[PDB]
Amino acid sequence: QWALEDFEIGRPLGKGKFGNVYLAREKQSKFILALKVLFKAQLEKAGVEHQLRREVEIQSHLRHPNILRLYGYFHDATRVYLILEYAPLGTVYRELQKLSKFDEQRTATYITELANALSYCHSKRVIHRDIKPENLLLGSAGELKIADFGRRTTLCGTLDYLPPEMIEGRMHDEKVDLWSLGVLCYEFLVGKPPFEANTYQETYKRISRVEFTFPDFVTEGARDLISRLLKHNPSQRPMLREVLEHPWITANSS
Ligand SMILES: CCOC(=O)c1[nH]cc2c1NC1=C(C(=O)CCC1)[C@H]2c1cccc(Oc2nc3ccccc3[nH]2)c1
Repeated sequence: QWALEDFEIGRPLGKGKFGNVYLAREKQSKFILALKVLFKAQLEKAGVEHQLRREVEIQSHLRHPNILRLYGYFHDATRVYLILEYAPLGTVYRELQKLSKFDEQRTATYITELANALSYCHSKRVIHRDIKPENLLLGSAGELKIADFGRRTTLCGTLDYLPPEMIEGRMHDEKVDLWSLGVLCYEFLVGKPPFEANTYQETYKRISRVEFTFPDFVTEGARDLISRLLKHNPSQRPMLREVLEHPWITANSS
């Protein structure tokens, strides 16, 4: 059981849908973490309480170096407190906007970390994680952290990242995460997702048909990987272990 008096509150880190996030320190260990404050009055005016309990339960159960850690939680009369991992280096999205695109070494490393995290998630029956750059955080050593918990969107999800099977109303499984990995790998190397278009309808047709092109700088190895991940038929997409064994990955991942 934790209490607010167990932590030293620092500067605000951001704004949440239902409160604020603060940099904090556990008084005893002097460990730096993030403390997310959620207002009950706001959580109530949305009827998300049962949803919060579910998301919290998922996160708490997931223990991997490439997944944002939820250390614990507690609450008082008016607020709900989530004791979260602090990622000092911010979002991968922010880094991507700053650099515009990532080199092969950085990309292959990020993909490796994501593949490991996703492989662990799968082993725990956790699938279809929104791994878009904005949901990816960075540790002190620049290690990637999935932070999916809590840009064009259907009811199915993030448009630019939806696989053919989903958009086409068909059945899907964990292979949706391999498609996501291909879209992310492309976006890391290029700076934009592969099926971006003017209209919702155009994007849909682009995805459905798997219509995308590679800029001249994208190497043979990267094209091989992306092309294998972005297969229309889910069964033709490689397994996460095959991603980690891919020669482009073994050559460029640090
Ligand atoms: C770079 C410095 O920042 C951090 O290290 C850091 N660590 C955790 C968070 C964060 N920054 C921000 C968060 C926000 O939500 C708003 C914007 C800023 C929050 C956050 C962001 C993403 C995933 C999160 O993780 C979770 N958010 C939850 C909400 C409900 C239930 C369980 C949750 N787990 C939490």
